[PDB]
Amino acid sequence: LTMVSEVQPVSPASLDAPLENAVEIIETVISSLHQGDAPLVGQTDSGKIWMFRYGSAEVFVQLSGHTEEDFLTIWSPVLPLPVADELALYRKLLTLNWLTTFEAHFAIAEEQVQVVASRTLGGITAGEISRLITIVATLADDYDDALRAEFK
Amino acid sequence: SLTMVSEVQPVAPLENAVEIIETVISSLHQGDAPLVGQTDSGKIWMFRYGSAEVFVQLSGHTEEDFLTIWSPVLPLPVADELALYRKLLTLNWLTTFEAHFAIAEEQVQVVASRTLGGITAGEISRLITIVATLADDYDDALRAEFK
Repeated sequence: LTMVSEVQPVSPASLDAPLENAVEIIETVISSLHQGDAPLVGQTDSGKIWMFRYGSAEVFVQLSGHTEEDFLTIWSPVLPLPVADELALYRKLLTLNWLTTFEAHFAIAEEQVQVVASRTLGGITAGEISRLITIVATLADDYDDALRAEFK
Repeated sequence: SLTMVSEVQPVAPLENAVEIIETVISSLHQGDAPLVGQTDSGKIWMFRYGSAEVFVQLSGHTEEDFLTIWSPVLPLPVADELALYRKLLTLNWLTTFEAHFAIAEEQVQVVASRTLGGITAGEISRLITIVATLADDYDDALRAEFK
């Protein structure tokens, strides 16, 4: 009497894709990266958004949707303005913006200096999502204190 | 430091990296043929887009290596540096996309830099276009307002 233990040993895996599943990825990434209160989550007219703490900084992650034309934006305010010597500040931020900040960079918004990285979702991978959130967070944690000590 | 300078011949996103960049640059460039060369920090490319000269660099072929796309848009010094730097750091907020403004070698640069991990042909074409069009748009605008 013939027997077949596994009628279907393997099968085409229905694989979660990084584009359609950027959410679950952002979540497991923040789950391990955060060093603070349970991260918060909300909805903006521009999409889903997460808030967490890394070191001394507050980091924001926003996913406006799951199509290639959509954006993944990560930022963290590092220094409140104005400041006594804005020229010496702005020139430093812009000099640092040369390779040193990698995929992220310094900018000005909402009366504050922000560390930010923004990109389209086309061709995005889990490794890249993990990398961008980490870069913005580590840069933000390293420079918020250094910048205050020097311009306050 | 430049070397092996030559012109781009119009011919696995990590293996065809060089062929991909050259294909993108060939379709994008205007005017003289795009150039290619060796640098001690990696392989480099040079082409014209509008009024700007755009540069590209591939420092290697591994996942941790870099792709840097940049272009000079305004020579420094300038009269109102405070007003300029403020404007640049303000456009740096979302408006410049994956790219952004910086300062390097006494000149204002438009640049986008990233790691090769997970990179696709599509992203390479987009980053280069983004820097190229941002540079062509602002070098004139910035010269007018500050030079």
